[PDB]
Amino acid sequence: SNVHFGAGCDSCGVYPIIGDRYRCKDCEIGYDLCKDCYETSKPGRFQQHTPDHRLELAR
Ligand SMILES: [Zn+2]
Ligand SMILES: [Zn+2]
Repeated sequence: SNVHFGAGCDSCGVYPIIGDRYRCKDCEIGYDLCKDCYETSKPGRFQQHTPDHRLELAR
């Protein structure tokens, strides 16, 4: 299993993210989503992270 030690999902709060992790390119603090949240975010927006922000798979 792919376990992203150190990273939690800023939509649902799962920590660590297991499986795919999407990491915000624009976000300083940092902003991460799990696969389930990324394939539906949320209140998932606030702060520094706007819907204008793009995320990419963490590799
Ligand atoms: Zn999530
Ligand atoms: Zn962001």
